[PDB]
Amino acid sequence: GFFSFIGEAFQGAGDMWRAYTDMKEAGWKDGDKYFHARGNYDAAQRGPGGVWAAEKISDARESFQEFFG
Amino acid sequence: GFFSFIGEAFQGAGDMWRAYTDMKEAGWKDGDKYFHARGNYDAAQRGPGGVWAAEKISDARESFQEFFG
Amino acid sequence: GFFSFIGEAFQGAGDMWRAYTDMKEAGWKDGDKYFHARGNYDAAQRGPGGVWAAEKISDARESFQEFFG
Amino acid sequence: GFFSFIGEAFQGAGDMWRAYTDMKEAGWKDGDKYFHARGNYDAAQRGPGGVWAAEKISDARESFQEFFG
Amino acid sequence: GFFSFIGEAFQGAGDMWRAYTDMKEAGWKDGDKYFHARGNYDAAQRGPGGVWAAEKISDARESFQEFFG
Amino acid sequence: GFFSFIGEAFQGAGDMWRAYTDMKEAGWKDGDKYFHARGNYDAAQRGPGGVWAAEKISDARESFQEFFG
Amino acid sequence: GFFSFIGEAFQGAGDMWRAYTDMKEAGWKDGDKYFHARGNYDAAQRGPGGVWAAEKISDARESFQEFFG
Amino acid sequence: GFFSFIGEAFQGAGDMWRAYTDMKEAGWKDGDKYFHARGNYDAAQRGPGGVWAAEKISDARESFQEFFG
Amino acid sequence: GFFSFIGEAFQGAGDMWRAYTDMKEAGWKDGDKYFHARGNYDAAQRGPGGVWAAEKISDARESFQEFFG
Amino acid sequence: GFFSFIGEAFQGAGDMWRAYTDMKEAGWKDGDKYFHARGNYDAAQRGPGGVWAAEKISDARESFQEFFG
Amino acid sequence: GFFSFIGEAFQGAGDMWRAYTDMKEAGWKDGDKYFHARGNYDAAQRGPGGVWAAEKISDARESFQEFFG
Amino acid sequence: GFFSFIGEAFQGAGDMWRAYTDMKEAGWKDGDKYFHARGNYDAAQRGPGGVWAAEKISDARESFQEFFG
Amino acid sequence: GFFSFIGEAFQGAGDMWRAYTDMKEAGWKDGDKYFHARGNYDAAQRGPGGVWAAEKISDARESFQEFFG
Amino acid sequence: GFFSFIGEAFQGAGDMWRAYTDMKEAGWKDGDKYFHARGNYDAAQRGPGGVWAAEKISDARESFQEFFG
Amino acid sequence: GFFSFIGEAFQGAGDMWRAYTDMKEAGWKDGDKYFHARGNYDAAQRGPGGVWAAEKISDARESFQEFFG
Amino acid sequence: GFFSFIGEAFQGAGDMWRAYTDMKEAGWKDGDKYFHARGNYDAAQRGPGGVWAAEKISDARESFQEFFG
Amino acid sequence: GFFSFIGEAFQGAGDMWRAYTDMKEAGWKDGDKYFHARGNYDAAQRGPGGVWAAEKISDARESFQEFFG
Amino acid sequence: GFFSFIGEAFQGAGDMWRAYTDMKEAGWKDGDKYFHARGNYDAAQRGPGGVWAAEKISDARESFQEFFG
Repeated sequence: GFFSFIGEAFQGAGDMWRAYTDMKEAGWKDGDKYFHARGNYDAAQRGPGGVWAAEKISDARESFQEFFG
Repeated sequence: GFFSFIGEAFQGAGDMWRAYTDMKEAGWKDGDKYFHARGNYDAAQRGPGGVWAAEKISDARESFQEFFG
Repeated sequence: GFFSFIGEAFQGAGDMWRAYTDMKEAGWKDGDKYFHARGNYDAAQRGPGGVWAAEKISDARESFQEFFG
Repeated sequence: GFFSFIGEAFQGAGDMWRAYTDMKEAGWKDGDKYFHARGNYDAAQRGPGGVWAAEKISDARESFQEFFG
Repeated sequence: GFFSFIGEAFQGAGDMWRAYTDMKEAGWKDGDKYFHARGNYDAAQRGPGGVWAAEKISDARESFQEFFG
Repeated sequence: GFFSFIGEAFQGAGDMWRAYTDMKEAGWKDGDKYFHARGNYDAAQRGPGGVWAAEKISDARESFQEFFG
Repeated sequence: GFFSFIGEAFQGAGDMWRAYTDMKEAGWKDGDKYFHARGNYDAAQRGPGGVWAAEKISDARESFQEFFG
Repeated sequence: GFFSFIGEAFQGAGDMWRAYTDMKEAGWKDGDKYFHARGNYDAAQRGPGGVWAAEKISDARESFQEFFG
Repeated sequence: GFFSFIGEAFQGAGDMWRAYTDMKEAGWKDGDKYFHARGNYDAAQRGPGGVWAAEKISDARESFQEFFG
Repeated sequence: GFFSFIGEAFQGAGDMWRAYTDMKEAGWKDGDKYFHARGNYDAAQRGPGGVWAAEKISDARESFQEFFG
Repeated sequence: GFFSFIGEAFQGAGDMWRAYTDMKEAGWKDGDKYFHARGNYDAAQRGPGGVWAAEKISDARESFQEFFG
Repeated sequence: GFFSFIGEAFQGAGDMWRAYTDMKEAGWKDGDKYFHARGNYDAAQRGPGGVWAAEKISDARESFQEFFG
Repeated sequence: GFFSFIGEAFQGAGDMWRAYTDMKEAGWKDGDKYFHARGNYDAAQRGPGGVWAAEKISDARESFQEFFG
Repeated sequence: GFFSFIGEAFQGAGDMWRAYTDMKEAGWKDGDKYFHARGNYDAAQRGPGGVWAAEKISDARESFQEFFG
Repeated sequence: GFFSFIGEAFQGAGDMWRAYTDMKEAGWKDGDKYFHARGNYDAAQRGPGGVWAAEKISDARESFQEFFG
Repeated sequence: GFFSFIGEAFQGAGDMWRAYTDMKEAGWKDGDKYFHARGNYDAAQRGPGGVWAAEKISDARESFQEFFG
Repeated sequence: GFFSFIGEAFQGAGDMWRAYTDMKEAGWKDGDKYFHARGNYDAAQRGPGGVWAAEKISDARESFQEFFG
Repeated sequence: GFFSFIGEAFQGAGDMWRAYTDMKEAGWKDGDKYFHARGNYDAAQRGPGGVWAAEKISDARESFQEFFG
């Protein structure tokens, strides 16, 4: 099994990027969540990029190349 | 089993990047979560990049290359 | 089993990067979490980069190279 | 089993980078957590880099190279 | 078993980098945690670098090289 | 078993880098934790570097090299 | 740039399987060659086979098999 | 740049399997060659086989097999 | 740049399997070669086999097998 | 840059398996070569085998096997 | 840069397996060579085998095996 | 740069297995060579075997095995 | 190859009358050349003469004569 | 190879009359060359003469004569 | 190889009349060369003469004569 | 190899009349060369003469004569 | 190898008439060379003469004569 | 090897007429050389003469004669 959580350039309150497995006879309660923003500038940004998501990669040659300037 | 949590350039309150496994007869309670922002500048940023996520990578040659300037 | 938590350039209150395994007859309570920001500049930043996440990497040649200037 | 927690360039209150395993008949309580920021500059930053996360790396040749200028 | 906690360039209050294993009939209480910042400059920073996290590395040749200028 | 805690360039209050193992019939209480900063400059910094974390390294040749200038 | 010479189940006299390269200001003579056979039985024989000649073979998968039953 | 010479199950007299290179201001003579066979039985024989000649073979997987039953 | 000479199950007189290189101002002669066979039984024989000739072989996996039953 | 000479199950007279290099102002002669066989039984024989000739072999895995039953 | 000479199960007279290098202002002669066989039984024999010739072999894993049953 | 000479199960007269190097202003002669066999039984024999010739072998793991049952 | 370089009454910096033959895998560089001449009288002078270039001159009778005066 | 370098009444810096033969894997560099001439009289002078270049001159009778005066 | 370097009445700095043969894996450098001439009379002078370059001169009768005066 | 270096009435700094043969794995350097000439009379002078370059001169009769006066 | 270095009426600094043969794994350096000439009369002078360069001179009759006066 | 170094009427600093043969694993250095000449008359002078360079001179009759006066 493969579990991968990735996060970048974000504003959150709570409860994020959670993994629960192999459980029995459990129980849980979560809390209220409030987000309040006033007068904020130049926030929550990421620059250019690429995203690749896969299970198997086999015999990659001269690939997955990225160039900027 | 593979569990990978990654975080960069973020503003949070709580409860993030959590892994629970192999549990029995458990119980839990979480708390309220508040996020308040006023008058903030140049926040929560990441620059250019790339993301690769996979289980198996086999025989990679001259690849996964990144260039900036 | 492989568990990897990574964090960089962040502002948080609590409860982050948690791993719970192999448990029985347990119980727990968490606390409220507040985040308050006013008048803050040039915060929560990371520069250019790359992210690679995987389980197995086999026979990598002239790869996973990064260049800046 | 492999457990790896890494943190860099962050501002936190508490409860971070926690590992609990092989437990029975346990119980615990956590405390409230407050984060307050006013008038702060040039905070919570990391420069360019790369991140690699994996379980097995086999026969790596002329790879995982990083250059800056 | 392998447990590795690493921290650099951070401002915290408490409860960080904790490992609990092989426990029975235990119980514990944690305390409230407050973080307060006003008028602070050039704080919580790390320079360029790289991060590698893995379980096994086998036959690495001319790799994991980093250059700066 | 391998337990490794590393810390550099940080400002903390308490309760950090803790390892508890092989316990029975134990109990403990922790104290409140406060962090207060006003008017501080050029604090909590680390320069360029690299991080490698692993369990086994086998037959490394001309690798794990770092150069600065 | 290679020279391959393979011979099986032949009846010869001489002057066979020559590779001459990088000759300058040379000179020579080869004599005479007599072959005489009288009354021979069941000679110069080979069984079944598969013959392959090439310069470059890439990424072959589940191929070049021979079965005899 | 190599020279391979392979011979099996041959009846010869001489002057076979020569590799001459980098010769200058040379000179020579080879005599005469007589082959005479009378009344021979069951000579010069080889069984089944597979023959492969090449310069470069890359990333071969589950190939070049021979089965005899 | 190598020279390989392999011979099995041959009846010869002489002047075989020569590798001459880097010759200058040389000179020579080779005599005569007589082969005579009368009444021979069951000579010059080899069994089944697989023959491979090459210069470079890379990353071979589960290949070049021979089975005899 | 090497020279390999291998011989098995041969009936010869002489003048075989020569490697001459780096010769200057040389000179020579080789005599005559007589081969005579009468009434020989069951000579010059080899059993099954697999023959491989190469210069470079890299990262071979589970290969070059011979089975006889 | 080496010279390998291997011989098994041969009937010869002489003048075999020579390696001459770095010769200057040389000179020589080799006599005559007679081979005579009459009435010989069951000579010049070798059993099954696998033959390998190479210059460089790298990172071989679970290979070059011989089984006889 | 070495010279290896190996011989087993041969019937010879003489003039075998010579390694001459670094010769200057030399000169010589070799006589004649007679081989005579009449009525010999069951001579010049070797059993099964595996033959390997090389210059460099690196990082061999679980290989070059011989089994006889 | 015949090479006849002949020079009379000439002035140069360098790189004159060069003969390169039978070269391999060789590289070379020739620096820059300056020729400065000022205030010089009666330079680079050859008297009268005849010039002959040929390969084969057979049965020349009373020919190729130069009568001065 | 025949090389005849001949020079009379010449002025140079260097790099003249060079003959390179039978070279391999060789590299070389030739520095820069300066030739400065000022205020010089009666330089680089050769009297009268005839020039002959050939290879074969057979049965020359009363030829190739130079009568001065 | 025949090399005839001949020089008469010449002025130089260096690097003249060089013959290189039969070289391998060799590298070399030649420094820079300066030739400065000022205020000099009657330099680099050769009287009259004839020049002969050849290889074979057969049955020369009363030829190749130089009669001065 | 025949080498005839001949020099008459010449002025130099160095590096003249050099013959290199049969070299391996050798490297060398030649420093820089200066030739400064000022105020000099009657230098580098050779009287009259004839020049002969050849290899074979057969049955020369009353030839190759120089009659001065 | 025959080497004839001959020099008459010459002026130099050094590095003249050198013969290197049959060298291996050798390295060398030659320092810089200065040749300064001022105010000198009647230098580097050779009278009349003839020059002969050859290899084989057979049956010379009344030839190769120099009659002065 | 035959070496004939001959010198007449010459002026030098050093490094003249050197013959190196059959050397291995040797390294050497030659210092710098200065040649300064001022105010000198009648130097480096040789009278008339003939020059002969050869290898084989057979049946010379009344030849190679120099008649002065």
